[PDB]
Amino acid sequence: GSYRVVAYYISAGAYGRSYFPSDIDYSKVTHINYAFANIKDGEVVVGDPGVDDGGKNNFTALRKAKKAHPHLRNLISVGGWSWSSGFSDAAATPEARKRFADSAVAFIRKYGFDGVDIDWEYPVEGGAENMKHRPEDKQNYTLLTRSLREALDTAGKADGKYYELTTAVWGNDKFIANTEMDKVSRDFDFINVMSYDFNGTWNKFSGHNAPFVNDPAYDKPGIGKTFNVVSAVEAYLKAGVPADKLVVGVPLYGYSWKGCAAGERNGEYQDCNGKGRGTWEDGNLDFTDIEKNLLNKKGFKRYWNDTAKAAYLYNAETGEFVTYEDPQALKIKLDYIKSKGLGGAMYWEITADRKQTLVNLIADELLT
Ligand SMILES: CC(=O)N[C@@H]1[C@@H](O)[C@H](O[C@@H]2O[C@H](CO)[C@@H](O)[C@H](O)[C@H]2NC(C)=O)[C@@H](CO)O[C@H]1O
Repeated sequence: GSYRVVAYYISAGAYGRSYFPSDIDYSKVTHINYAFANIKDGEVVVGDPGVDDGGKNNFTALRKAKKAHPHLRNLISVGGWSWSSGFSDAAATPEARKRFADSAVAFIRKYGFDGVDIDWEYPVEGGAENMKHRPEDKQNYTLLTRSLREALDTAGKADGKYYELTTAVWGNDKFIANTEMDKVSRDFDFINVMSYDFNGTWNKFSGHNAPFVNDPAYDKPGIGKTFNVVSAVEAYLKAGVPADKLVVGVPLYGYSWKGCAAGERNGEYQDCNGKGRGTWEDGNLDFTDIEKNLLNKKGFKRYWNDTAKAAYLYNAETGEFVTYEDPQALKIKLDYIKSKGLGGAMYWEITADRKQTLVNLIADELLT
């Protein structure tokens, strides 16, 4: 078919989550992205030797999957929220870009990957407390991308195979202001738009993680009118990302607050009293957890916003508000992918949906 299904798998799966690459149903995807490799002294390096290339040996399991599933393509994701601090230096000079690019080729040859996903959060501005930036990141993102495309073509020619280069990009359109998406689009095989994390516990007020369209009822301070999927997709199309390369990100987790005022809206867009219940940490629920414990269950009632096209849960007793991806919202996004001729769907992350409620809907709409 025409459509990709790009599943992020987190290395931390192989700990408490007890979800290993062998637990993946590879028939439901086109691509696994392995989150993450780190950057040390300008080089792509193993993120966690305890489960990646040793110990639980996630990499051995992923190569075993490629042999059982010839369609499958596995990419190593470099960076992420926590490990993006090394990108600015790596992209800054031709020598750093070569050093970086050559280390990336070395990595995928050693560990049997089919290419590289650049998850740089984010060029010029934005990112974790430890993140590093310079103004030259705007041009340097283009130049590092070109170095990688060049290193990967050369290595592909040597090796008798094709290596993919992809990237994860911010749902915030500041990312477009701070890059040359028209230029890098010619070198990336496809672009995973992170069309989620629009609202979260960083706000003391509740909101939707991934609302489909702008809801003008939502007017809390500094929340942009473009903090929604359709706005993000149209922004990247206008910035010069070709429709066929634009992959729409979907979250398989939810965010929660506690002590949200009910107001007129059953806790939606209301002042709250910090993080709500979570699975592996406060304020972040696996879809598995929501589905089993919360979805019209234990005092949590499901509501639908027919403007934003998003569902939420509210517990009037505790004032706990959950934003999560309902099947009603995800069907609208899968229809929208087809109507716009987009590159398919991406999701963070595959361990978060053990019954495959969202995984199966995505697979059935885009692959069959
Ligand atoms: C619309 C916007 O600017 N949202 C910001 C969020 O993106 C950001 O959350 C981070 O989003 C990344 C995806 O872009 C995730 O990889 C990352 O894990 C996530 N960080 C956290 C702490 O969950 C938040 C966080 O400060 O800020 C918003 O403004």
